[PDB]
Amino acid sequence: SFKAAGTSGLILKRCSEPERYCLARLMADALRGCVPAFHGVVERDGESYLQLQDLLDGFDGPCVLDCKMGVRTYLEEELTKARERPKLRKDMYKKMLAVDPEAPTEEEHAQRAVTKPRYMQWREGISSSTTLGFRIEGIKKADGSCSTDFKTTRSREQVLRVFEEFVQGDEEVLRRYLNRLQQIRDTLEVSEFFRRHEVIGSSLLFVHDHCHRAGVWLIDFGKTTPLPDGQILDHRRPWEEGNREDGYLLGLDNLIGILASLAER
Ligand SMILES: O=P(O)(O)O[C@H]1[C@H](O)[C@@H](OP(=O)(O)O)[C@H](OP(=O)(O)O)[C@@H](OP(=O)(O)O)[C@H]1O
Ligand SMILES: Nc1ncnc2c1ncn2[C@@H]1O[C@H](COP(=O)(O)OP(=O)(O)O)[C@@H](O)[C@H]1O
Ligand SMILES: [Mn+2]
Repeated sequence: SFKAAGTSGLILKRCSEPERYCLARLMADALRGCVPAFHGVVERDGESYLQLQDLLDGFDGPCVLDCKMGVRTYLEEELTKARERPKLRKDMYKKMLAVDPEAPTEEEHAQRAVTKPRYMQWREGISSSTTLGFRIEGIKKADGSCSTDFKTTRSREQVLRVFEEFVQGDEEVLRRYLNRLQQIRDTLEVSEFFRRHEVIGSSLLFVHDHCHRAGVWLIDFGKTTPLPDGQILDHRRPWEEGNREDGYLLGLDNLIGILASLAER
């Protein structure tokens, strides 16, 4: 979804309505500093783009880790959609045989295809999302090396070992990350945006360099949606269809915990 901007320090992202609505709101919220600066929409190839701060500007050869936050990674309306009018996905099927050949049902196999919520619930359960409320999605590196090979990274200790490898023994980065996550947690807990929105499919982006510069920002507000009038979430309690709960803060709590653990090793 990304394209280079004509201005130093910025990046363009393909405009989507929910995300655009979210960024505008966030620029006036307690979370303003916890997300990339949003500077408006622009037109390029007859196409609209979010004009964003490039979070990597300011770092020297940045290392990047994307952590998808939440116990739930799809909207409830996708559950409704799958029950009234399912669109079978043959792609979402072939991976399941790869990760776990006994995972698809006898019927899914005959279909060679799976619904969206089903595929997503299974991803949640073989990774750490269901149990810890986040998961690692990818790492991008200063050495050029990228990896998304984290589909079965699930246990507390597997997660810890990915971060241990990502920070490469830099106590100052790790310290800075933890200070940033504590301050983000504090912000989320008083944010008016956060208590009025179900935050699904967003990530915390960790960015550090060999100069010990470290930052974290929330990104990807494409599936982040306002709750019905005057309704709010606690972002910790289990999701049950109907309640719209995302377990975002369960995730954050556990992530902080794992980092604090790592720092004491
Ligand atoms: O990560 P894998 O296991 O491949 O599954 C992907 C991701 O969950 C996507 O989220 P993200 O883009 O954050 O990676 C999701 O996009 P949505 O944001 O549209 O839910 C895709 O759904 P489809 O777009 O329906 O394929 C789904 O196929
Ligand atoms: N504002 C930003 N500045 C620099 N890099 C970004 C920024 N936002 C996202 N990225 C990079 O691009 C990746 C995907 O961003 P994301 O918002 O999840 O887009 P999408 O849902 O279209 O994949 C991130 O994991 C990160 O590596
Ligand atoms: Mn994404």
